[PDB]
Amino acid sequence: GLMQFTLPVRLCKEIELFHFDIGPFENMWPGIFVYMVHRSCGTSCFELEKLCRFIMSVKKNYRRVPYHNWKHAVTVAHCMYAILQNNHTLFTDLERKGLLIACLCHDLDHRGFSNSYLQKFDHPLAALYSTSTMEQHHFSQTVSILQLEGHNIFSTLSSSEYEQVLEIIRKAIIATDLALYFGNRKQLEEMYQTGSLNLNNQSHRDRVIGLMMTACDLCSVTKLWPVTKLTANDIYAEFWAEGDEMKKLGIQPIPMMDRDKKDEVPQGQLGFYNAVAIPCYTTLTQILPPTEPLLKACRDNLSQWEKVIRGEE
Ligand SMILES: Cn1cc(-c2ccncc2)c(C(=O)Nc2cc(-c3ccccn3)nn2C)n1
Ligand SMILES: [Mg+2]
Ligand SMILES: [Zn+2]
Repeated sequence: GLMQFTLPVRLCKEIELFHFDIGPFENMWPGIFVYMVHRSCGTSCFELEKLCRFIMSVKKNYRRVPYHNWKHAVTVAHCMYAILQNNHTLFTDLERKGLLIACLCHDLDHRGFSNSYLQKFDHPLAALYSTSTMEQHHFSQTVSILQLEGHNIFSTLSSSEYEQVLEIIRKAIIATDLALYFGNRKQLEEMYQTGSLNLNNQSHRDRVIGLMMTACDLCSVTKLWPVTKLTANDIYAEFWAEGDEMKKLGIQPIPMMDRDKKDEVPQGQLGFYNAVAIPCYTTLTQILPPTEPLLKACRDNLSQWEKVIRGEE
């Protein structure tokens, strides 16, 4: 019980910042996650033996794809850590537990293809789960891993606390389906502006946790420019593989996914920042003021893509 994880000095300080990059040393990522659980949640939240076994089974069930990989999982959990740590008193003990675990598991067994490609391919998962197809799959993989002998990190919760955390994780993982973000953010916007927003209303907390999940999921746009720009290569490597597979089904893909239209990337990033990322971090910052550094970093990155278009890089 007296066994802490400690990080080297630079990581001990930088892990607390929203723009932290977890680095290229994969074998330190589990340790980084346990560190974040210990500080976010407590040294008693989980049996270390079970938590380590859970982490390693999760890692094994992420695939070797350019972006939707184990690094993404840990990165998304770090952004949740930073939100939780800057909003100490707003979240219950169950929510802190559930949300880091949800972030770690939110893309389990991703193949690097969108919901839309699965439906056009007529993948068996598109028959089992008609909407949020990959996200319902990620939640299914999460429940499966939790039921492996030795992996039930929630075993010391009471029966009703166990049902609550699995429900926090289900809604948090479904919320990472970007198709659902637009409605959720619009509704949070109206509620914040007419002043009906009420963090004691469960259906409102669910909406706010959804937005936190979108914010954490998109957090590549909130890093320092060199991280954001090199992450974009990984994201587009999957988009363009998907476009290739569309062309194999005899469907011209959208330009976002066509490797023949790489020149259009900078203008496509502008649309994405303006339509998704800025609106996401603006509402998050209106609901949770200490998450403003995410909105500031995002706007810095929009300005860098505007400089790419003006030829200044
Ligand atoms: C889910 N997600 C994460 C990112 C993202 C985040 C960070 N870096 C790169 C991409 C994106 C995205 O780019 N989205 C995105 C890119 C383009 C586009 C259109 C034409 C030509 C090139 N790109 N359209 N959209 C909607 N979507
Ligand atoms: Mg996902
Ligand atoms: Zn994700």
